Amino acid sequence: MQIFVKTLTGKTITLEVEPSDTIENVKAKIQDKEGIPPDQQRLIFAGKQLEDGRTLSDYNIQKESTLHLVLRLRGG
Repeated sequence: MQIFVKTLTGKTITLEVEPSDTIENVKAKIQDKEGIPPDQQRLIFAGKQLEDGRTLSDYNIQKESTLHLVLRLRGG
């Protein structure tokens, strides 16, 4: 599967994750292809904070995922 992520610039970044991943590795997956650390990469899904040790089959998304990334105050 892939999902969107709104962040940075480049008409939304596309993000190859399956409906079985763990948010620990997804936060990784994104932060790694975004060339950024977890100390700024901030995983949300649908207005929910995530638990890292949680499976994608519970958080349950396809396309509508668009988990988006927010930073401010932290980082500098």
